[PDB]
Amino acid sequence: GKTRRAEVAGGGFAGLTAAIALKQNGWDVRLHEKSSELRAFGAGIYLWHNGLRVLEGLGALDDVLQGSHTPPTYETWMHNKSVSKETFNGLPWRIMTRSHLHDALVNRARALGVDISVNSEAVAADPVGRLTLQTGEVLEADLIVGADGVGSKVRDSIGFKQDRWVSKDGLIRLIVPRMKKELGHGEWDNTIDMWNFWPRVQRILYSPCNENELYLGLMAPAADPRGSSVPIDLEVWVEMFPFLEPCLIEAAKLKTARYDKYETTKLDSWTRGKVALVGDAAHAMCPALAQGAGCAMVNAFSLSQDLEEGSSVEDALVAWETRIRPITDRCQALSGDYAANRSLSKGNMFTPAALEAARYDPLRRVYSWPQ
Amino acid sequence: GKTRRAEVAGGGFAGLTAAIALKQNGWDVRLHEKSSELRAFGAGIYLWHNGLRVLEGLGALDDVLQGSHTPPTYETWMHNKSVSKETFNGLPWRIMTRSHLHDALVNRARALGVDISVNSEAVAADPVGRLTLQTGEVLEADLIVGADGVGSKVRDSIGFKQDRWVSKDGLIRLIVPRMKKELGHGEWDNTIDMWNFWPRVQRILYSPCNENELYLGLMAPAADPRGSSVPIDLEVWVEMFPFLEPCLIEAAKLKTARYDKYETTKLDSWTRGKVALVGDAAHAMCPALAQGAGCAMVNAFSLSQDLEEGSSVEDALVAWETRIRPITDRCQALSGDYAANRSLSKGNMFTPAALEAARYDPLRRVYSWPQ
Amino acid sequence: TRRAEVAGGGFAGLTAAIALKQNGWDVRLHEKSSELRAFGAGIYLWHNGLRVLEGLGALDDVLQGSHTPPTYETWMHNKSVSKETFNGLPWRIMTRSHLHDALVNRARALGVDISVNSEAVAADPVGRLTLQTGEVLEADLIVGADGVGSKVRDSIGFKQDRWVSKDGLIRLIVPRMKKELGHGEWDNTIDMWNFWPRVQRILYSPCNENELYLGLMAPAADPRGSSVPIDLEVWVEMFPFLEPCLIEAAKLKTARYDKYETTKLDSWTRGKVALVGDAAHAMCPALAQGAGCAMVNAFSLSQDLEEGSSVEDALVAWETRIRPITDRCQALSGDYAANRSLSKGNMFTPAALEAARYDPLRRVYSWPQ
Amino acid sequence: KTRRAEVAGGGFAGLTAAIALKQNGWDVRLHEKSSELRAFGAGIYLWHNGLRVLEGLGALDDVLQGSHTPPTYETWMHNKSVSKETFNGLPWRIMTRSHLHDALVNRARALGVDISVNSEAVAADPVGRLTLQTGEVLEADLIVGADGVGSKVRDSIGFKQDRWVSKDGLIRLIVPRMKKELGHGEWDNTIDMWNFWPRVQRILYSPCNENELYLGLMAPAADPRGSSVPIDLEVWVEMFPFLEPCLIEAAKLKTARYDKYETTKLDSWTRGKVALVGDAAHAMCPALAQGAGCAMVNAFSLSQDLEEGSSVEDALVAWETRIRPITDRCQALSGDYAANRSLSKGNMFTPAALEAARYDPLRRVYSWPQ
Ligand SMILES: Cc1cc2nc3c(=O)[nH]c(=O)nc-3n(C[C@H](O)[C@H](O)[C@H](O)COP(=O)(O)OP(=O)(O)OC[C@H]3O[C@@H](n4cnc5c(N)ncnc54)[C@H](O)[C@@H]3O)c2cc1C
Ligand SMILES: Cc1cc2nc3c(=O)[nH]c(=O)nc-3n(C[C@H](O)[C@H](O)[C@H](O)COP(=O)(O)OP(=O)(O)OC[C@H]3O[C@@H](n4cnc5c(N)ncnc54)[C@H](O)[C@@H]3O)c2cc1C
Ligand SMILES: Cc1cc2nc3c(=O)[nH]c(=O)nc-3n(C[C@H](O)[C@H](O)[C@H](O)COP(=O)(O)OP(=O)(O)OC[C@H]3O[C@@H](n4cnc5c(N)ncnc54)[C@H](O)[C@@H]3O)c2cc1C
Ligand SMILES: Cc1cc2nc3c(=O)[nH]c(=O)nc-3n(C[C@H](O)[C@H](O)[C@H](O)COP(=O)(O)OP(=O)(O)OC[C@H]3O[C@@H](n4cnc5c(N)ncnc54)[C@H](O)[C@@H]3O)c2cc1C
Repeated sequence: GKTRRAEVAGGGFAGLTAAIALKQNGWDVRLHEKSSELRAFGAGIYLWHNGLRVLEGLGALDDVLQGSHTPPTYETWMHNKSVSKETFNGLPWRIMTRSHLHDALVNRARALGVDISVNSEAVAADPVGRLTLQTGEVLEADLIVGADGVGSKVRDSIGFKQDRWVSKDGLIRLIVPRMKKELGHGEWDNTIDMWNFWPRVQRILYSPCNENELYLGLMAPAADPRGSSVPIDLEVWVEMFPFLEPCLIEAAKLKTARYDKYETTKLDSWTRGKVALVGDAAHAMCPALAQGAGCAMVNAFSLSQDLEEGSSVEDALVAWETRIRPITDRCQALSGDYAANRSLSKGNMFTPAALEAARYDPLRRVYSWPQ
Repeated sequence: GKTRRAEVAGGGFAGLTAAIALKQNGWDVRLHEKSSELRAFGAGIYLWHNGLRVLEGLGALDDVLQGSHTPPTYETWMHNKSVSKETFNGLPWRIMTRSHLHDALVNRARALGVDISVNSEAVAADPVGRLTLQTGEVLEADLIVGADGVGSKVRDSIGFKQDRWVSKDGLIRLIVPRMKKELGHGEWDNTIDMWNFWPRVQRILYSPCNENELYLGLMAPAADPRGSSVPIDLEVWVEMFPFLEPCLIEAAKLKTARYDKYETTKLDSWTRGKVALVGDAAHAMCPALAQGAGCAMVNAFSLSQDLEEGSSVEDALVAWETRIRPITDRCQALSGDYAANRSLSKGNMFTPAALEAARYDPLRRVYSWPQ
Repeated sequence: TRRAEVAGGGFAGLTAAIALKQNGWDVRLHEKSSELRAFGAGIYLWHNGLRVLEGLGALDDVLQGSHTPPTYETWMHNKSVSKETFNGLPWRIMTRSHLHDALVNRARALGVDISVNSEAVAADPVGRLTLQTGEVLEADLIVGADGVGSKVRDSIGFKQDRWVSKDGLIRLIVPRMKKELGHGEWDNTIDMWNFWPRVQRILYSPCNENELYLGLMAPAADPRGSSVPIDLEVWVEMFPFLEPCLIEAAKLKTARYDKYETTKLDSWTRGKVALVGDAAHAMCPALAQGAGCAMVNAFSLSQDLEEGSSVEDALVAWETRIRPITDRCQALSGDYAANRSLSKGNMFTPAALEAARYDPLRRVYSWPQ
Repeated sequence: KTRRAEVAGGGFAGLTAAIALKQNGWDVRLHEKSSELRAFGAGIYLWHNGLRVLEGLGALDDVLQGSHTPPTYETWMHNKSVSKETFNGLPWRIMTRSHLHDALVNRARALGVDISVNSEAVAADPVGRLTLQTGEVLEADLIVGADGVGSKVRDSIGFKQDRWVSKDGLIRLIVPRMKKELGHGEWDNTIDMWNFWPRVQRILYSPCNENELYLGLMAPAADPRGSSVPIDLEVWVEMFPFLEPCLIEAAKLKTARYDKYETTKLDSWTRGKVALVGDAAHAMCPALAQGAGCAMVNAFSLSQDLEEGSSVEDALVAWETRIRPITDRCQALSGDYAANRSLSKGNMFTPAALEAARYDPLRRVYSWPQ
C-alpha cells in the first residue's frame, strides 16, 4: 500500500530491461535469477537504433556506447569476394560483448534499487499474481514477468499454446583479441560476414566490439565433426579463413567454447491475467536480423509504458501485446525466412522490410531512419 | 494575461528553432522575417547528432530524415588521392538541401500556431522588452530573440561588444542533379572533400543530399578571376575535377549562383535584459566543423529550456548563456583554427575535440557517442 | 636436291615445311581437308613459339594484330587469386586463323607446294607416302604432322598411349565489347574458375582490339553448360560481368563442344619417317604449349637435318635432343589438368615455364624465373 | 689482311663496338681512361632494342640472369596512380649498371679483346691514328670515339656540335629492396613518383632484382636540402614516407653524387676512319631511357656496315645515314619530354616514344607494334 509490486523471473536482457523500466516508474521490483551469478552468455551482440533507444529510455545508453563499436560498414563476403557493403542510410547500430551490455544493465538495475536475488529459480506462476520458487516459497505481486528464456518455466507452468522449434545446425561464438596489426592490410574494423559453400560449408561472422575485443561466430554443420568441434579445430578454420589466422590461433586457446543450436518459439498469446511473457520466453527467433534481444528489450520497455495508463494490470497487458507484438511477429518471420534460405549470403539483404524492427523508436512510438 | 509573449526577429534556422521550442512550451510567439518569403539560402547543409537531437526535440526529426542522406563515409582527397575515410564511431550525421531543412522547420512552426510575419524587419530592440519594426511599429514582449543573422540589427541597435571578421576568400554553393550513373565507377554516395593546391588552389566539397540532389561547394581564391566567377567557368573546374564533369556541366547552367565570403563574430555577452541573441547574430563561425547552424539550433533550443525554470526572464537568460556558450566558444575557436591552417586538407581531422559540439545531446544535457 | 613430303597442314606441318624449304629442301605438303584452315578459335604462344616464328621469318606478321595482356590473372569464385607476368618472358594471344594465315603466307612466299584435299593414308620408313588417290610418293624425308589421328603414325604402327576425356569445352571468337564491359581490367587474360554453385569456367583471352577468345568449360554430364549453341542463361548466371560478350557468343550457330585428347609415343621416328606435333605428343592444354612444342619440334627437326648425317641418323639425334622438353611439359600439364592446379593461381612456376623459356634458335633456356 | 680497330672508351658504347668488331674478326684494342673498368650511375633500363644488341653480342643470358622486368611501369602524381603501362608485350629490363657492365667486360675478355686501363686517347686523326697520354701514336683501319660526352677523339678533330649542361640534376643510388619493410603495395613495379607540391621532388623507383633497388632522387639544384649529398633523409622521407626503409639505407651512402644532365648533338658522326658512338655523338635527356640503348644499337650497327666490302670511309658514311635518324628522333622527343615534364602525366610511352625501343638491330626492322 499503495506501491505496485512486480516479480521478475529471469536476469537476462529482457528481465533486466523490464526491472529497470518498472522501477523507474515507481514499481517495487524484485528480480530472480536462477543461476548463481548475474551473467550473459553468447560472447558478443549487435544492437540497432531500436535497442539503443531502449537503452536511452533506461538511462544506460552512454554506459553502453563507451567501450562498444560501430563499424564503418557491414560487409558481406562469398568465397572471399566482397558482394556488398551496407551502412543502413545512417541508422544507428552498435556491436559489443554481451558482458559489456549485461554489466551496464546490472549496474543500472542495482543503482535504481531493484531487489536482486540469484540462485532463485521460478518454477511456477499463477495468473492471479503468484510466483513460486524452487525453494517452495510463494510470492504474491501485482505483476509477474516471465523473462526466463526460451525454456521459460513461467510460461510452461501455465501452459501457453506454442510452436517451438530447434535447429539442426549451430555455431561457436567467442571473444578474442583484435590482433589488428597482425591482420595486416584490410578493412578490419568492418563487420564482415564471410560465407562459404565450397569446398565446405563454413562461415565466420567477424564482429569488432572495440579496440581490444573481437567477436567471432564460427558456423559449420552439426554433422561436420571438425568444424563443429570445441575447442576449435584450428586447421579447418585457418584453411578456409587464412587471413584470420592470428585471431583463430587465439580462439583455439579457449577450452570452454561451446557449439550451440538455434531455437525459436512463437506463442498464440503473451499474457494471462497478471503474467506477461517477454523476450525469448515469448518470441525466440532466428538471429539473421540480429533483433532477438532488440525486440526483447523493446517489448519489455513497452510493457512498462502500457502499465502507466491507469488501467488494471490485466487490461494493460492485453493492450501491450496488441500494440507491440506485430513488429516482433514480422521480424521473427522474416528472420526465419532469411535463415531458411541463407539469404544473407547474397549480401544487400538489410532492406527496408528487414530493418523494420530496427527503425522502430520505442520512446516516441514511431518509425525513424527511413530506408 | 499570464501568457508569456516572445517576439523573434529572424526567420532562419535559429529563429524558427526558437519559435518552435517556445511555442511548444506555451509561449505566445510571433516571428518576423525581413525578406518577402520564408526561405533559406546556401544550397546544402550538414547536421550532426546535436542538431538532429534538436530536431527530435522540435518534433521535426522524421520530416527531415525522410528525403535527406547519410553518406557511407566522409572521405578527404588531396590532389585526387584519398587520404582519409571517417565514419565518426557511429555518431549520427546527415546532409540535406537547406530548403529541405528550412521547409520542415517552417511547416512545424506554422502547424504549432506560431504567428508568422514576412516583410517584417526589426530595426531596434530594447532590453526592457521592446522590438521596433522598420514600419515604426513598436512591439512589447516578455522576451525578445535576436535571431536576425550575422548583420543583426537587434544586436547592433543595442550595442554589444564584438569581435567581427570577414574573409578575403569565399565559395560558390550549388544544388545540381546527382548524375550518379554518368559519374561511372566510384563511391559517389560518399562525402568527398577534394582539395588541391597544385596546379591551382581549387577545392570542391562533394555532398550528396539524397537520390536526386547533389550539394557542391566550389572554393577558389577571390583573386582568381576564373575560379571565383559566377555562373561558373566550366573549363577551370572540369580541368581540375574531370571526374565531376557531368555534374559541373549542370552547375554551369545555374545563372543565379553566387560567390560568398565567410564572416564570423564573437560577443562578450549574448543577453541584455529581456533580449537574447541566438545563432549567427551571436556566434557566426568558420564552417570547417559544419556546426554553425548546429550550434545555433542547440542554443535556441537550450534557451527555451532555461526559460522553464520559474526564473525571471532576465535571470533565465543569464543562466542560459552561462550553461551553453562554452560549447559554442570552443567549437568556434577550433573551427577557426582549422580554417586558418587548412587543417581539413590533411584528412582524419574529426578528432574527439573536433566532434565535441556534435557529441552534445541538448535533450539530456550530456555528451554522447564517445570518440 | 633433298625432297620432303609433309602430311598435314596444321601448325606443325606448316612449320616443318617452311623450315625445310628455307634450308633448300624441295617440300610438298598435303592437307586432308578441302581448305587450309585452323580450328579452335584462339591460341597462346610463348617465347619458345615466338622464337620459332622469328626463325621462320613470320614473327612480325604475327605480332601485328595480336595481343600481350598486361597480366595473366586467375579468379576463383570471382575473387582474384593471382596475377602473373612471368618475369618479362614474352607471350602473345591471337586468333588461330591469324597465326595460321601468317604461316600459310610464308610457306607460299617460299614456294612450298601445298595440295589441299590430299590425304596421307599410309607411309613407309624407306621413304614412301601413299595418298588417297593411290599415288605413292617417294622422298628423302616423310613428316607425319597429321594430328592426333595420324595415319602416317598408325599405318606404320607406333606403340602409343592414346587417351580421350569425357569432358571438354567450347571455344569461340566474339567481339571485345570492351566499352560494354565497363569498369575492370578487360585487357587481361582472366582464367575464371568456379566449382560452386556449379562447375563452370571461362578462360577470357583478348586477341586484339576487336576479337576476344573465350573458352567455356563445363562437364559433359552438364546438359546446359555443355550445350552448343550456348545456353546463354547458364553462362550469364555465373559470369554476369561478361553478358555483352556472351550475348554475342550465343549467336554462333556452329559452336562445338570439343573433347580433350592426348597421346604419348615410345618413339617419334621410324627410318625416314618423323612424327611431329599432335601426331606424336598431344597434351593437356593447361600450360598452353601444345602448338608451342609442336613448332619447336618441327623447327628443330630441320636443324638436325643440317648436320651432314643420313636422314635416318639425323632423326634419331633430333628426338634424343628435343623430346625431354616436350615429355616433361606434357607430364606437368597433365598433372595440372588432373588436379585442377590452375584454379589455385601462381602456377606458372619455373618448372611450368620450362618449355616456354627454351629458345630453339640458340638452343638455350632464356628468361630465367 | 687482319683489319685493326682502336676503341677509345670502356663504357657501354665502347665495349659493344669492341665485342661486335671482334666477333667479325677485327683485331681490337680498347682504351679506358680511368684506372679500372667500372660503370657509374647506379642502375639502368634496357628495352627490346638493347636486349637484341646483347643477343647479337652473345651476352643476353648473362644479363637476363640477375636482372628484372616489373609487372608494370607505373606513374604517380602526388601519390595518385595516373597510369600503368606494359607496352603491348615489348620486352624491357632493369638492372644495376655494374651488372650490365660486367657482362660486357666478361664477353670482351672471352673473345680476346685487348683492354688497357689508365689509357686515355687525347687526340685522333681521320687518316687512322690515335694518340694516347703516353704520347704513343697508334695506327688503325678504324678508330672508334666511344669516349663519352666529353670525347677528346671528337674535340681533337673538331666536330660542329651543340653541347648543353643543365642546372638541375639528380642523385642515383642502389639500395636494398627492403621489400618486407615496405609492406602492402606493388613493390616490384617501376614507379615514377612525381610531385610539384609542397615541393618539387621526384623519385624514380626501379627494382633491379630480389636484392637491389635503383633509386633516382630528383630535386632542383637551387633546393639545398633535396639536392644535398649524402641525402637529407628528412626531406625525402617527408614526401615519400612509404619509402622510408629504403631511404634510411640510402642515407648511409656517403659517396652519393648530384649529377647534372648533359646533351650533345653533332652535325656529323664520322670523319675519315673515325666514328663517334654513344654519348660522344648523341648524349640525350633520359626521359625515354634510351641513351645507352641508342649507343649500343649504333655501336652494333657500325660493325654491320663494316661487313659490306666497302672502304672503312664509305662504310662509316653509310652507317650514319642508315642509323642516325632513329637516334635523332629519340633524342628530340626525349628532350621535349624533359622540357615539358611530360612523364608526369603518365601514358607517355606512345608508339612514337617507343620507336627506338621497337627497333631490332639484328634484322633491321621494327618489331613489337604499338
Ligand atoms: C546465435 C545467436 C546470435 C544472436 N545475436 C543477436 C544479436 O546480435 N542481437 C540481438 O539483439 N539478439 C541476438 N540474439 C538473440 C538474443 O540472444 C536473445 O533474444 C536474448 O538473449 C533473449 O534474452 P532474454 O532475457 O529473453 O533471455 P536470456 O538471455 O536467455 O535470459 C534469461 C535469463 O534467464 C534466467 N533463467 C532461466 N530460467 C530461469 C528460471 N526458471 N528462474 C529464474 N531465472 C531463470 C537465465 O538463466 C538468464 O539469466 C542472438 C541469438 C543467438 C542464438
Ligand atoms: C559556407 C558555409 C557553409 C556552412 N555549412 C554549414 C553546415 O554544413 N552545417 C551547419 O550547421 N552550419 C553551416 N554553416 C553555418 C550556417 O549557415 C549558419 O550558422 C546558420 O544559417 C545561422 O542561422 P541563423 O538563423 O542564425 O542565421 P540566418 O540563417 O542568416 O537567418 C536569419 C534569418 O534572418 C532574417 N533577417 C535578417 N535581418 C532581419 C531583420 N532585421 N529583421 C527580421 N529578420 C531579419 C534573415 O533574412 C533570415 O531569414 C555554414 C556557413 C557557411 C558560410
Ligand atoms: C582446348 C585446347 C586449347 C589449346 N590451347 C593452346 C594454346 O593456347 N597454345 C598452344 O601452343 N597450343 C594449344 N593447344 C594445343 C594445340 O592446339 C595443338 O598442339 C596443335 O594445334 C597441334 O598442331 P598440329 O599441326 O600437330 O596438329 P593439327 O592442328 O591437328 O593439324 C594437322 C592438320 O592435319 C591435317 N590432316 C589430318 N589428317 C591428315 C592426313 N591423314 N593427311 C593429310 N593431312 C591430315 C589436319 O586436317 C590439319 O589440317 C590447345 C589444345 C586444346 C585442345
Ligand atoms: C640520369 C640518367 C639516367 C639514364 N638512364 C638510362 C637508362 O635507363 N637506359 C639507357 O639506355 N640509358 C640511360 N641513360 C643514358 C646512358 O647513361 C648513356 O647514354 C650511356 O652510359 C652512354 O655510354 P657511352 O659508352 O657512350 O659513354 P660513357 O658511359 O660516358 O663511357 C665512356 C667510357 O669513357 C671513358 N673515357 C672517357 N674519356 C676517355 C678518353 N679520353 N680516352 C679513353 N677513355 C675515355 C669513360 O671513362 C668511360 O669508361 C641515362 C643517363 C642519365 C644521365
